[PDB]
Amino acid sequence: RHPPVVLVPGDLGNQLEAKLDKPTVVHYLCSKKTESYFTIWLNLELLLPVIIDCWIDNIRLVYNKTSRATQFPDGVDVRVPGFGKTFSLEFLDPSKSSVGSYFHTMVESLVGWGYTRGEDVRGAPYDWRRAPNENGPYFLALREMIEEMYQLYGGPVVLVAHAMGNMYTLYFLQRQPQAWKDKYIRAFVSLGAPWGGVAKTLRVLASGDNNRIPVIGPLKIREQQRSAVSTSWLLPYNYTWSPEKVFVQTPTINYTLRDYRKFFQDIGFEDGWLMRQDTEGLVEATMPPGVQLHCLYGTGVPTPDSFYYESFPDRDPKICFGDGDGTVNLKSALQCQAWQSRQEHQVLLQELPGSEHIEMLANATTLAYLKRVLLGP
Ligand SMILES: *[C@@H]1O[C@H](CO)[C@@H](O)[C@H](O)[C@H]1NC(C)=O
Ligand SMILES: *[C@@H]1O[C@H](CO)[C@@H](O)[C@H](O)[C@H]1NC(C)=O
Ligand SMILES: *[C@@H]1O[C@H](CO)[C@@H](O)[C@H](O)[C@H]1NC(C)=O
Ligand SMILES: *[C@@H]1O[C@H](CO)[C@@H](O)[C@H](O)[C@H]1NC(C)=O
Repeated sequence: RHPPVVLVPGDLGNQLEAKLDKPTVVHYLCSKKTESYFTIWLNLELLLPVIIDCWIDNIRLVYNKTSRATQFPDGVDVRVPGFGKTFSLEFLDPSKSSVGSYFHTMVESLVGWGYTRGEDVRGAPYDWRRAPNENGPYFLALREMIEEMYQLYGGPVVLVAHAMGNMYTLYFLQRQPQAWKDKYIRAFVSLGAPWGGVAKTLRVLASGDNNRIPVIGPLKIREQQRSAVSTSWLLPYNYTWSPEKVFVQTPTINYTLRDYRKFFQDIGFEDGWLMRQDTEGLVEATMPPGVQLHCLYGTGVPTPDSFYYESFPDRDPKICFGDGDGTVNLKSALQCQAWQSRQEHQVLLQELPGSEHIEMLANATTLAYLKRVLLGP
């Protein structure tokens, strides 16, 4: 009898749905109203050039300087479907196209080992545009789901998290009493955790990143990417990187992680600084989760490290690459080492050489490791 499993996805890592009754639109071809919720991520037909402005106008967040919190635009609601199920993390596109295949391979493996979707394997999707401080209801639901699974399946749960989901999970665990964790959590499997931030966030905020949707212009998509609090939350931290490391070079000025205030001024996005101040303290840099932890990190994949702009910030930069999994810098991934001596439960590090950030979820070596955690040797 295997332990129950909860899957926690990363940024862009689950479906999102929206419903509209807007006072105004950015152009005539945008819908003001929808009769039902529709899939806003991932739905390829919404990301065509004509209609991308409509999508941006609906999926952007509004930052309120007074409340220091985000809001949806007027007349837009966004929901997270499939909480407690797996469909919305298995496939990002409900057409089930391979372009959106995310947790599917892993869930198929779990089911082959005797798990049942929605029962002893459940997903914990969330609004990944936000940081954990504005996802309180999610954490309550997660705690309840874990307790339910413990009761139903007769033992403590294994959390398996990918990318930013790891930081969501750490935030959650840092806030639960040790006695609760000792009873209800069997282990935490961390895949590709950006503990110390990722360097590519600088380029995203400055000049946009359209690599996920290449037919769209980077300056257009930048509007949405800046609006997501999670982007500013994952700027490089000084517990991983040197305060003297230059992340952005231009012909006249450098930006290090001690220069974020100037950076946000200079790219014309002052709200980003406020978001960073709101979020930089959320995850305690050094406090370990207090559960058995398996830290899996990819290496040997060129990963954005720093950027040179000939023209700043409205032209794409030249990119300098360092080590990591293609998205998460190796330095960020390695914050676990420090936790080894700071908690009693074991912290196991596992290098995955040549394993790319998303591919690691469907990789046979990753799955073999998970099998050993769940089923024994
Ligand atoms: C910002 O929040 C304050 C207090 O909650 C509220 O008075 C105001 O309506 C908000 N501003 C916007 C533009 O929604
Ligand atoms: C590390 O980061 C924070 C600022 O957000 C601060 O508490 C601490 O003093 C910093 N240390 C530096 C810049 O050396
Ligand atoms: C910016 O970076 C370069 C090193 O790349 C350094 O010489 C220069 O002094 C830095 N800017 C400031 C204000 O120190
Ligand atoms: C899976 O990960 C291993 C290391 O863990 C890596 O060497 C291998 O190339 C990966 N598989 C694929 C298909 O890339």
